[PDB]
Amino acid sequence: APWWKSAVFYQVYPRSFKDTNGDGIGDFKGLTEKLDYLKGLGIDAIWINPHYASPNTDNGYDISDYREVMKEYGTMEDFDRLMAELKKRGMRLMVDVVINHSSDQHEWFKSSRASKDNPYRDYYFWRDGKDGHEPNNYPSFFGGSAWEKDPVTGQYYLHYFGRQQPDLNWDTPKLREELYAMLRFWLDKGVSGMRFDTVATYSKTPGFPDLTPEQMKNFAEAYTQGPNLHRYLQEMHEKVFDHYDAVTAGEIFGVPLNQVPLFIDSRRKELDMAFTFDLIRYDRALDRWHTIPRTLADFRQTIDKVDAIAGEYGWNTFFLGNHDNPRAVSHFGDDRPQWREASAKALATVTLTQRGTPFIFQGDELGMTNYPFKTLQDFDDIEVKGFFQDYVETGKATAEELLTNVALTSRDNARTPFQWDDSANAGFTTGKPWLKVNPNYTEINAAREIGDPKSVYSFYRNLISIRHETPALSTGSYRDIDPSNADVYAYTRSQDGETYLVVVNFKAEPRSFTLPDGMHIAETLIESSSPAAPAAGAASLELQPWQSGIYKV
Ligand SMILES: [Ca+2]
Repeated sequence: APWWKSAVFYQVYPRSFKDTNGDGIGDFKGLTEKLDYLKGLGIDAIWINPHYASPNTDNGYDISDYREVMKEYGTMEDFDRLMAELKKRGMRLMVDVVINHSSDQHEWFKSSRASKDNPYRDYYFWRDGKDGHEPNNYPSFFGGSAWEKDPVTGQYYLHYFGRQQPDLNWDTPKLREELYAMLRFWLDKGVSGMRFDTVATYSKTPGFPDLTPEQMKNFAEAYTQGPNLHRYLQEMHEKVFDHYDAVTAGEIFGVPLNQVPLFIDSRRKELDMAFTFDLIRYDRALDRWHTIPRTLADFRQTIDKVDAIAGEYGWNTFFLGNHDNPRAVSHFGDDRPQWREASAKALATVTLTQRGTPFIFQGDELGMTNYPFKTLQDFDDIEVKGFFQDYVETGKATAEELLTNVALTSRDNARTPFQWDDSANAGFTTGKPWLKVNPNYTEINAAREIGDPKSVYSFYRNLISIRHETPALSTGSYRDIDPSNADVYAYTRSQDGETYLVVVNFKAEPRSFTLPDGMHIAETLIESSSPAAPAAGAASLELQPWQSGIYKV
């Protein structure tokens, strides 16, 4: 089995990880100086968010030069040094690949917009307006229409996201070749992995017809139904990945779960791993800034479906948080002071016992929570500016209604600076951080976590050790004991005769769990919030609030 199936990944959002020059923005030197921390945690590989030249209208995801490093993060030498220091520790690097769109400051686009006959014109999507308005009714994720009129030619260019993020035209052969040459440029450096940002929106619908009112409510799904999508992915694998030894993972956003196997089935030669969002958005409204209450039943049934989708030839990633979602403990657990540590450990047990490649987002091993936003001005996220444009200036909602709701969902919840210690600005920076540090850093910080064997960090470290020492916990089969149960999450991991039982109580009350008839406890690997391990040969468990545990049966 390939190294990535048993690897434990850590996601670094460099902007908010570690600053080393007091500009308030994290950088490469900051990450490099903190590799010993990540290695000590047990991390095998790191996925870093976009590190290329960018005007930062979407914090790295608007790339103006694919072959240069972002000025804020450092120089190419700093990148090479990061690579070298990762290799010295036997750690691998996964970089972010953003080729659904570029920055509008990219030289391709500057030339593209000059004229219709320009050699780079078809590097992007240019269209005439319709009936005195946009070419069609396409909305943008980041506000308003997905079409922006350029007075230079008088046509509209396409942007699923920010207006300064024009979509690249995958239908143009020379554009694809330029992207393939770009990928080689990073893979030649020894990059071990590539994460493909919104990989399913590469193919655009011919003719650009209007979206039906039904498609309007869920436009993200319509943008994933291009007819040439898998053709392009298969070609990219042929021209690039077939000649290297890097692992590929796709941010498969907007895609209906039934279409996922088309992306990750190894026989299809497209992608190796999938980032699905059925689980992480299982309690999010279609407008993306409201929360809809769910139960553990929904939680586990969603997981069960995603697992079945992987089948025998596909492979899933697993994560409870990233740079685009609220904090895991706040989202899936209970971040209240008396339950924060207990539930964070429970969620840790879940994360590192799933069938797939687990990804740990920075800060979650500390039990970092959502930020207490007080005003809309506390948000940096362009997406929130888009919500204000679409819902507040239109009179659909008040500023207070946006604030109250978006606080629970905003991407900025996960973008507050990593909390290293209790010094000024949690040891993230000596200057003023680009985004405010959570005031709870005095109680939640790496320095206190590391020195405490009962901390969230220590539990994370121990779990990573256990998963590494237990093959079944990674590539073993997955089976939910009772998908209808909304109190206690329980499942088994089995491989080569060895069967392991995971039991996680999601209630803040005592609960009792009964093993399947014929199953008995043979050994207790680890437990959180447990006063006593079960006796050898037990057929049931008495669980404390938010108690998690791994058992061999
Ligand atoms: Ca800096």
